[PDB]
Amino acid sequence: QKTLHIYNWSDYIAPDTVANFEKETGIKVVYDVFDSNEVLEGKLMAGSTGFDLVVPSASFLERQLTAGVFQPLDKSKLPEWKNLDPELLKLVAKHDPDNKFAMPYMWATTGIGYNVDKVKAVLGENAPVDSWDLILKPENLEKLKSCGVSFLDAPEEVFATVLNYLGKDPNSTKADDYTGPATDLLLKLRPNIRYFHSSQYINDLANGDICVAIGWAGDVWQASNRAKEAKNGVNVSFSIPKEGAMAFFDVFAMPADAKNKDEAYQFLNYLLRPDVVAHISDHVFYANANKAATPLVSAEVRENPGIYPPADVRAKLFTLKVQDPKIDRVRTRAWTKVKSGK
Ligand SMILES: COCCOC[C@H](C)N
Ligand SMILES: [Cl-]
Repeated sequence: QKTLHIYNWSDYIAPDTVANFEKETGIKVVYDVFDSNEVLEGKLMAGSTGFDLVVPSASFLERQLTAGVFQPLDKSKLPEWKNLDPELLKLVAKHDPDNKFAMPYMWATTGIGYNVDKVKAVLGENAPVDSWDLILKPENLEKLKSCGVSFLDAPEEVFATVLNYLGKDPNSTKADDYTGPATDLLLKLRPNIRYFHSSQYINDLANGDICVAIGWAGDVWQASNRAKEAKNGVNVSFSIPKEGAMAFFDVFAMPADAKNKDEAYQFLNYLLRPDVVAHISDHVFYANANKAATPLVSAEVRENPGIYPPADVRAKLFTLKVQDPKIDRVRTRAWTKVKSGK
């Protein structure tokens, strides 16, 4: 009687997905969650994770492959692979050549989640919720402090967002861009930021405890739905700002030392079933990478342009690149200064 150990992002599966898989297959699943690519990457680089499946963002998987931490997926054990969208596979192949190691799961953008009524109360009806100006102009963030501001604890995404806002290459390789203008701006914003955290902002948005967050799209749409279901009067929305935003692709991968590989393939093939992954998207408010599943996704999710954005929005999205030791050094040092004080 076998087990399967899965490590996924929090708030990233439907409530019954695992139970349904267990009932079908007789496999027992141990399911654990993270909210940080850095936490997962540290575990993968430090030794064995004790997991059979993990879910990095593809930009992080790109560098993890060169450490040999994953094993290549045997496509013969993944007959439902045919359901994946060829255009999304090509994009993920920029990180995972020939799609050898990674199964695309969900994708979205890093944008602005906000309480509609509170932001308009503070910055007026014409609050610039369509722009990173809302939170990256110090004068706006000084006012939004009154109702609470969170940033993601995600250094690579935050710096790339700030760099793009400043008109630099989002993946600048100029150290001075990080130590100079990006740091200078973030240090002006810091006094007005309540916390840096990549998951507490969901319930804090939903409950009205913060009014603006840098957030991942589906997380914010979940906060909006939780508030609606609580009938608490809180109106949360999400914006892909006009200056552009980072897109990401989260992907399942199999550690090279996975104990229960056959069971891991069974779960991957299960997630590739159109009705399974559409049901997930319906609950987590993220676009999946399964073309066959799209018609089965609820209209509420499929028709939301902050989840399944149209081509003209997609054209303004950017993706992360791998950096060298120097940039990693200067960026991480700068991030520690920005978060200083807790
Ligand atoms: C169906 O294509 C999805 C595209 O994702 C966004 C990229 C950055 N253009
Ligand atoms: Cl529907």
